[PDB]
Amino acid sequence: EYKLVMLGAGGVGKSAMTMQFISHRFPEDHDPTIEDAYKIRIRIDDEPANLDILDTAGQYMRAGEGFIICYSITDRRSFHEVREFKQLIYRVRRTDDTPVVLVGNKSDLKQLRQVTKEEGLALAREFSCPFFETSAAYRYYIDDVFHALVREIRRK
Ligand SMILES: Nc1nc2c(ncn2[C@@H]2O[C@H](COP(=O)(O)OP(=O)(O)O)[C@@H](O)[C@H]2O)c(=O)[nH]1
Ligand SMILES: [Mg+2]
Repeated sequence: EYKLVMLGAGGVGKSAMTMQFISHRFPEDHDPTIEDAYKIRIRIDDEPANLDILDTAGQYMRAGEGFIICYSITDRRSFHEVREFKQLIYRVRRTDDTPVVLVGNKSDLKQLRQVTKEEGLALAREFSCPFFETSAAYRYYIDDVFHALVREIRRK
């Protein structure tokens, strides 16, 4: 039983992601102030588990064992902001190497990318971190992210 925290600028898809993950549903635009927390049972490689995800609105962060930091490939400011999210996990859980998974959401808005995939991969080498592009819109790559976060909780 593992508690994970989604971190990210407003509007990048933390919510659409968490909900595509937990119940295979996209919310087109969801009350943005609602920081939800969603307990679910899943099965990871199988060795199967329970995760309590805090979906943040961009202090249950003392107790958080894992972070998904999220940006939108369409929004460089969101991406630069992953670096403030970074030094928050550190001021808080307190080292240089918490379990962390870096994600660029909205990969489906490819005509509108302001952020390259090698940029994301290079921020991920900073954290030493797995890195993913997802589209929550189309549930693309969404399981992989949460399952990799789980494998860094347990590899640490
Ligand atoms: N095209 C597209 N839109 C998305 C995706 N994920 C989220 N959105 C849209 O982006 C907005 C914010 O989603 P949301 O999950 O609520 O962002 P949050 O503020 O991080 O929690 C809404 O207008 C969503 O429909 C995506 O993968 N693709
Ligand atoms: Mg939200």
